[PDB]
Amino acid sequence: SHMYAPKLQGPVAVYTWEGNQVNITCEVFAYPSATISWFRDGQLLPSSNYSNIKIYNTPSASYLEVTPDSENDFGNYNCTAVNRIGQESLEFILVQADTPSSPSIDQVEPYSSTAQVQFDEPEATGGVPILKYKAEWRAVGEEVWHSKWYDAKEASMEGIVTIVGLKPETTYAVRLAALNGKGLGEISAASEFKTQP
Amino acid sequence: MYAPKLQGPVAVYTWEGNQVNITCEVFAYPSATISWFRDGQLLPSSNYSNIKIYNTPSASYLEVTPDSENDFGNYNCTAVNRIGQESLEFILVQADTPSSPSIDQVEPYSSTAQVQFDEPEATGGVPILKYKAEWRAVGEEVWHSKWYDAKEASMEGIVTIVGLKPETTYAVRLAALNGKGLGEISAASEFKTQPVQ
Repeated sequence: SHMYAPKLQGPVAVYTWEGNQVNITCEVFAYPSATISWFRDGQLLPSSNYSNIKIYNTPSASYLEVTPDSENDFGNYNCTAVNRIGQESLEFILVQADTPSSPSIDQVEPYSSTAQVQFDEPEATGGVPILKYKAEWRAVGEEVWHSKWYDAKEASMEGIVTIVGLKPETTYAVRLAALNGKGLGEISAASEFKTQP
Repeated sequence: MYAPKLQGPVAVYTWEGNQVNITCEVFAYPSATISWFRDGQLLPSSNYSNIKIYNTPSASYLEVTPDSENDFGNYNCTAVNRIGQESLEFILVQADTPSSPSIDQVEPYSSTAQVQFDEPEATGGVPILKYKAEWRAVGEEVWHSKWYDAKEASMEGIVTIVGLKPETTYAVRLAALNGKGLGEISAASEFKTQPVQ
């Protein structure tokens, strides 16, 4: 049967935030079967410098499970596979996610004691999924913000969050932020609207 | 706290008897539990010995070894935590062999020729492992052949054929091998070797 040097594939970049496990995928096709080693800065992993790492091997892929603790844990990692015929390496970048960019408020439609805030999702998730939205509102000329959190799926599927407990004939400012696993993102500018009588 | 959010490639490729992992990455707090389904059956099942589940903190992997055409198609990942539930569907695609390479040029010498080609437009979903070239003198019966690791063939998309006779017209054609098997043979390309002196 057909022998060949290992052929590797997997994503270019993998995103996470400090303290959060993520797996880097190294899929391998080789005959005869290959031995897979993971490297960073020339050393086999886990190493002294990169110690927050476990490897999960399966017949079709090796997974490097990395839990970054510091800035230095982000950067390039290498999967190398070796068999009788030769070797191949694939380089991955572990990227530090950002929090999301700001949602944009499109329109606010006030509905006695409530308001429907129509919004556009952040232009950038920061590399990991948006999990929730936070809305904050306050009557114009108050300092204290009221807030409510919304699941990101329900919110994004209609592009609306509904704000509640509003007083009639009152001008409010409302602003919106998106939360991903790393934390809360940039908060939108506040938009003003007035509730009905 | 939020209901689970799930991520992963929609389509996963393999051929009968070959294990592949379907990846379901999960973001949830509190931690979620992933369940897998195939044609309404909750896995693992005595009904499905060709399927193993490999869990890691950040992702569950369904290791499937298709034993028949009936094993391809949809698999569903679901995740549940205290807050809610999410599901993501995957398609396990049966890989094809590669489409045909295309021969662009042959640079002939006297007893050898360099054959330049474009790789198959479609790999069939699993990587190309090797190439097979075949060639035949215009008046002879046998197609001669040679195999090449795609690692070398793929560097320039050039392979060298050898054992040719001078001042002789040949056809050459090429096919690519992947894990599923040997793909479509290219259209033949005509060339003539240089004369002696």
